[PDB]
Amino acid sequence: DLKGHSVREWVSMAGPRLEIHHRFKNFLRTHVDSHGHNVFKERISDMCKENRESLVVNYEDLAAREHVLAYFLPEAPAELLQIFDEAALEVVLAMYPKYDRITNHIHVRISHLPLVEELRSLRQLHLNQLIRTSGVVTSCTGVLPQLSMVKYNCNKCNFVLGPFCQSQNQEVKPGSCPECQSAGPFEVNMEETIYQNYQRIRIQESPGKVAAGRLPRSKDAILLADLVDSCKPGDEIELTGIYHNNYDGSLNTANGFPVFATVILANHVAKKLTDEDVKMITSLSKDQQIGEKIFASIAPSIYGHEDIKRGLALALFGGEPKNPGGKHKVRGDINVLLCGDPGTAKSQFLKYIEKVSSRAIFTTGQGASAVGLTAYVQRHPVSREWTLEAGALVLADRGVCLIDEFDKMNDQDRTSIHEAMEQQSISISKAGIVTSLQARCTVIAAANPIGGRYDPSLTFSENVDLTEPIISRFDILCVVRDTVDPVQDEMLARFVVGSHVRHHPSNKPLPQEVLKKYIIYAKERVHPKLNQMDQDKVAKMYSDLRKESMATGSIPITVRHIESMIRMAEAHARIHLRDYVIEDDVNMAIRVMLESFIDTQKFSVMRSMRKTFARYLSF
DNA sequence: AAAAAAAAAAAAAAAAAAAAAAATTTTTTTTTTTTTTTTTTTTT
DNA sequence: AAAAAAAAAAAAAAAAAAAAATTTTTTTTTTTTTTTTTTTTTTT
Ligand SMILES: Nc1ncnc2c1ncn2[C@@H]1O[C@H](COP(=O)(O)OP(=O)(O)OP(=O)(O)O)[C@@H](O)[C@H]1O
Ligand SMILES: [Mg+2]
Ligand SMILES: [Zn+2]
Repeated sequence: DLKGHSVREWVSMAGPRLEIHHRFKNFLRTHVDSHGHNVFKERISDMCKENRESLVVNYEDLAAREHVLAYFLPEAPAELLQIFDEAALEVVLAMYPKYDRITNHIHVRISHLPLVEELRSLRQLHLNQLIRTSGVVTSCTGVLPQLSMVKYNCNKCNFVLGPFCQSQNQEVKPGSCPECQSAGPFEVNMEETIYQNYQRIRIQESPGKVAAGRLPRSKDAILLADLVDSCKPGDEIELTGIYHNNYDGSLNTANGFPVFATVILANHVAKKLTDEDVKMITSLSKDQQIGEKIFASIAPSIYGHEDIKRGLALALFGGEPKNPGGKHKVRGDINVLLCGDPGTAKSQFLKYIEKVSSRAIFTTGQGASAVGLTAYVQRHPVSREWTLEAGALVLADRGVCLIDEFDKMNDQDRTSIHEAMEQQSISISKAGIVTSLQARCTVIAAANPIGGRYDPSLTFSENVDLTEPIISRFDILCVVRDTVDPVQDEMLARFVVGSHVRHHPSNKPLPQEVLKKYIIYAKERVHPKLNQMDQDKVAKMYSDLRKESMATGSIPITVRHIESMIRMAEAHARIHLRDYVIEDDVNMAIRVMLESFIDTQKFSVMRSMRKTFARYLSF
């Protein structure tokens, strides 16, 4: 019921405390379901099955069945939340009385609060009220331990001053010891205390929602005991919490308006491997067109460059790493370099790889890089803790670093990427950190040739500004020429304009994550083995290719290329999800490796090799 | 050989950690001085 | 034999003495960061 006094004082009175606690118990037990299920029974069943420590309830259901509580909720949320903690504790103990050891506490979260305010507009009129809001996490410190029921050693006599509850507002302070009667220098008993997880995030208004002439505004937020690490930086998150002012934040200091900071005790944060995967992946792997389906599922937002779609497929699935003895580093990573004249989807390719492949990061030879190739240690600014920011490769240790504009990286990045793909370990020796972080990168890269146009007369090495050892070890070199042509340009223009009209704001092969599950399955679980290839055929293949390449200015095919051939064979076997490499796979790996080698070779020699080796490129 | 560009050095400014600096009378006890009362010893 | 002086013991009151007692804030220091100058190094 209602009276002249305020809502908060009302709900503070004991009579209505029992009233609303009874009402919460009542609808917890009785609000069966939309369609007669008693959903609270099943929710509590799962809650205690995992020991989640936290229930969540829908505000629409709350208000619809019992509306007085819903109206009271934003007015004096703290008191209602405490009582619902107690009532939920009662009902969960009723369902499972064995729960008593489990945390002695249940939190309750409220979802779908109808009235969302915007971080631009949170005024005095929302203090001490439960609001709903949206934003992006700009920072999120680590999980810290907070006092929740603290016991103090009176260090005059070592009496254990009993467990004081710790509100978020002001630090608890014992008056005196019940034994020796001193307000002594008390100090926390580290053990008998039962702490509580504390994490501090900072959300800000999303640029997609910020207005024209503006700076997005940022509100702090505190996560406690179950929601810590429920959201990482850059996550678009809805936040529901008690917008809050009265803790100790106030500019009572000199030189300041009497102006208060604010926080949000977050009461609900909402962001915005498997089984049967073997079944689906193997069932489609039966099809045996799966190689071309993968080749046509890789990079659908690009036209042409089928050679590079295939090549990046082989780079994505990789080979296998081996070490005969503890003496020979032979690698499973297939490194790729697109070299292309401008405006030919190099960065488009790279961003597709970043989107699709797990443990992918992006980096640029220029200084605009999100993540850097070098490794450095400093005090990271948004956290101000002294990190070892290990570079881009190490951060992409398993999967892919993607080096866009590979042809302009500063000489330090040249040194670092060379030493990465050569050693496969990045050797840091800056402050006192003389270590070697292993970097099993699978580098993809893009490079614009000299003069902004590919020059078929000169060779690849001398018309791209990447020095010989760097250009060598890349398992695939691909050339991208923007050759003017009627039908090609017609097709490209029609595709682009179709995308544009489709992407007007009025209109608002295998799927990509299907391919991603395929990627991890065939990258870790499946290791095709090789005793089933015409060893003599490939040995004579190297013989014939190098024998033709014997000439001046004709740096020949070598063992680098023959091991790259085996890597590509394994990769195609992986791609076929087989457990044994087959002559078909060996033929395809031969085809792609030889295509890469001839197109590396300049025009006249390219035509000689193409004419005399068309039998393999025929397949 | 001199000009342009880049890298490193020098110097000022800021943020946090941890060691220093400052404030700071009132109530209870209990010994000592004084008085008082009952008794015994001595004198009229 | 009665009166009285003295003795010891008991009590009240005033002066002196006894005892009790962590917390908050400020400042130096260290350490990085940033700007701008100077220096050095690469180019035509
Ligand atoms: N084959 C293609 N299919 C689709 N879009 C393409 C293709 N070739 C070029 N484009 C378009 O060209 C534009 C430039 O693409 P991209 O970012 O890859 O440039 P680039 O050639 O790598 O240039 P740069 O050297 O400046 O990085 C993008 O709009 C991309 O869509
Ligand atoms: Mg590009
Ligand atoms: Zn004590």
